[PDB]
Amino acid sequence: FSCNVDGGSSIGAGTTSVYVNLDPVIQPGQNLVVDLSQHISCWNDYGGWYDTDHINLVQGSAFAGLQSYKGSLYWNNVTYPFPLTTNTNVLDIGDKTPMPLPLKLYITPVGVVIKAGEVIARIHMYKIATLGSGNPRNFTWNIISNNSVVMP
Ligand SMILES: CC(=O)N[C@@H]1[C@@H](O[C@@H]2O[C@H](CO)[C@H](O)[C@H](O)[C@H]2O)[C@@H](O)[C@@H](CO)O[C@@H]1O
Repeated sequence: FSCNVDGGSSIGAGTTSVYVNLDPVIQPGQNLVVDLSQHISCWNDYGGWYDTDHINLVQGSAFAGLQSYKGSLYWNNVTYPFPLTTNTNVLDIGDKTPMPLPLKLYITPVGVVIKAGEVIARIHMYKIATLGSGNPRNFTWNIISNNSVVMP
């Protein structure tokens, strides 16, 4: 199983930083959206559903540093409160075609709300396949804004 970020080189496990551009001004009660489906893609390394990969997001994925913030996480058509207090539903990947991860993060903050370059969220993703032991792998996506976000 492989992933990549903005068409970079392939990733088998571990922590990767994911840089997003955000709206530089937000208002109280307004909701900030981070669409990760534009950035991260994954695929089956053999194709044909021969050794199918099963991926989900993991309990304990949270805001970093922004722990008082409210949020939601959209994953594979379902909305979960964020931070994740349970694992998400499983996405099956069997083709050698990069599939955008169907993942969005909704943030309600509660001056500068997000600093450029600071980790905003740490999202734990788990993979296991079908044959042998399934060769389980853990990925952490460190979500980071290219610009500060301010609220009047
Ligand atoms: C047996 C092995 O290590 N194979 C490598 C591939 O990994 C596997 O891929 C399948 C389908 O994605 C499944 O996830 C297995 O659990 C996993 O072992 C893959 O890493 C490729 C990359 O070119 O190299 C070997 O084929």
